[PDB]
Amino acid sequence: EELIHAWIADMDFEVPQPIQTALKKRIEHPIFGYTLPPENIGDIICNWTKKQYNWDIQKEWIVFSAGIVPALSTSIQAFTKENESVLVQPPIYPPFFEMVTTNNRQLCVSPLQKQNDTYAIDFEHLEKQFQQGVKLMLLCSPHNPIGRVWKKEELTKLGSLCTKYNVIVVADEIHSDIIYADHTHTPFASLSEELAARTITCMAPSKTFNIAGLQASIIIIPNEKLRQAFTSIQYRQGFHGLNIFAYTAMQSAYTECNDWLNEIRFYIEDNAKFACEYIKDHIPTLSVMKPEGSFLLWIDCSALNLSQDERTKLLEEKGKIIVEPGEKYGLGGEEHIGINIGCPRSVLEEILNRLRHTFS
Amino acid sequence: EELIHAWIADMDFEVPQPIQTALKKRIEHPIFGYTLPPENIGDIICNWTKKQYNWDIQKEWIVFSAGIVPALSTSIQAFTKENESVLVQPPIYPPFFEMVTTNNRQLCVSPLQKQNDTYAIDFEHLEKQFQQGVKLMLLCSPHNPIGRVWKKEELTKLGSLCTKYNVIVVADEIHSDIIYADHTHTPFASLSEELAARTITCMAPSKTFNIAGLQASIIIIPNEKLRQAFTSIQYRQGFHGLNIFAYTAMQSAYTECNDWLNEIRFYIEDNAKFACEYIKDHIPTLSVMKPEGSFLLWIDCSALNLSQDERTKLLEEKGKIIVEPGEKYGLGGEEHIGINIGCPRSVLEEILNRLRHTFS
Repeated sequence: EELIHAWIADMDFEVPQPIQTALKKRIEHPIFGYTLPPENIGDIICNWTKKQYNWDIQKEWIVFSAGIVPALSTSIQAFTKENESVLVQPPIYPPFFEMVTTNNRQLCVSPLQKQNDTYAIDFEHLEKQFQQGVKLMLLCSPHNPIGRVWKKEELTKLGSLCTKYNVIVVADEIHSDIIYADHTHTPFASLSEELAARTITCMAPSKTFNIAGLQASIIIIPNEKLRQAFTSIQYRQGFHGLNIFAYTAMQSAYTECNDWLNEIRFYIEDNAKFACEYIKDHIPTLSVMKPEGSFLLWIDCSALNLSQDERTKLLEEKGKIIVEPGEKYGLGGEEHIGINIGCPRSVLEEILNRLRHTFS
Repeated sequence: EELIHAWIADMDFEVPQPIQTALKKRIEHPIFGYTLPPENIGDIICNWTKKQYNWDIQKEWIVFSAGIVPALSTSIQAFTKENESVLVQPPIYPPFFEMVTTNNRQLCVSPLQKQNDTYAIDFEHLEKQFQQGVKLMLLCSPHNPIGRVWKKEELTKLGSLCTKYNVIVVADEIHSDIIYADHTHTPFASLSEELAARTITCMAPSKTFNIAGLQASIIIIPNEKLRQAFTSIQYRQGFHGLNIFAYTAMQSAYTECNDWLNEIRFYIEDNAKFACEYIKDHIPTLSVMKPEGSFLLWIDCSALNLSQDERTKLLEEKGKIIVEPGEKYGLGGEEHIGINIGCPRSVLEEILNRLRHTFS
């Protein structure tokens, strides 16, 4: 009876207490004018990358942005010219396509290849695209929506191609802190100095701690030449820095929420296991590749041979549920749906229940 | 004593209590994910313009921006091509210059003229500039730093020049809510349908309520075609809207702070009269044309006959004070300084005493 929205971008868990506490505290100082980044924020961020990924960065490499997508667009404007090619690997988070085309760059794609039980990069096909003169690549790592956490060996092969054909890489690593137990996130730029010199790395506490609304993002750009190009775009667009509470939330997110994050990682991973088993056992018309990170489940509905409209209608009428349609993710997205497993188990159980009824 | 910094751009008064309260109340709900503008914010802004300026606007005209300077940039990108002319009237807030030039547009200027002991538009010079093919004009109303609150007759005459040469007008009206007793702010777009159809109006609670750090701005664009071009630029730059507390602060600023604002207006104007009196009586080497709005005092230091560096060094060493230099404001700014009178009387009194000692 009661409609459900199985897909939201945000995790369905309350923000860590320490963050709320930091925000309330900031308010008891009732001056809210122009602010520079707190003195310690740079050291706080350097510590985070070392602690989380064994990645040593310089404070000078840090640039702030009010969101990752803005950062993607800034990179496109800074590092390519109109009518130059920008490559992505579908199925991929839709704003990737949008930021390319709305800026009048040419879209190139190198679709990921669904293997048995996993998605993989098609290095042969990708190299062909680079031979066509790709200038910039938007890498998603971990990859939304399929949930791949790229292994060192995969990223190294990718990096070899990027060095060979001189492709600048924008690494969207916003899901880098929600990594499952048997996996480890390797920042693309950390592989070598060579790759650090051609990578713009985009990170944020937004998804991790559920503070997307606060608009805090951290862009790391080792190469001073690329970094100056990036900030020059920001400047001409009138960027002033982040809002006051973006800095406050970051300060707390990266220092006082380690326990919370550990508990959330485990809870989400358990949700992923629960859902993949449930679908395997009770909805045989569906198939799902187990995610290695993030809190999105990516479900293949191709066995039902439904059009997007048929599927969507059947889902809301017969299942009273609204999920993420996959078609807009590009090649590989057709006949797929996405659901948010970053929610209470009781809630996830009900969602799975609705899916069973619909496709059974 | 210790060095004083009378150049800050924020007023030195505490944020309204109601805004502080609204920020706390919002944090009591510890979900800070993506949010659309609160349902009632459209009506709140419409009621604001009607109440403050007797200006009737439509909800659909409203577009949000994380700051006014970003809106100036967006307008430049939306309404002109590279190497096309954008006109400003110096002395003027420096980012007006920067946003034109860093976006590779041709900067044109029509310096304000001093006459009858007030600043005025040089309409003959302005028209000459328009004949050379100006596409866009950045109007500052009230005008920073000189504090002119343009009269309806001046704005109508400006409007007819823009109509004659089909110039689009970006009206930066961020100081529209700090207007002194004997003056009235007339939004440029409110003058007529003809002018509304060619104007982008930029407003914000930032300066008024000392919440610049929350990055909340309102852009009103009556002409659907201009408005869609404006939002298209935002979109390609990745803009998803304002941060959560930007909406919260605005909701409160435009509904619950009317008593605070009336007290602030009176206090600031009283400060301006005090300062002009003090300078006229006790600092003969300085002159000041009185402001009609905002909280900046524009002081002519011509009679000192000093280079910028010498004036600045004398102020820091002898006066123990740092003020806003006028030189960066362009033509008409040379040998001027600015000071913030949006502060307690006791603070203003100390500032003025330091100016007195320096140039005595």
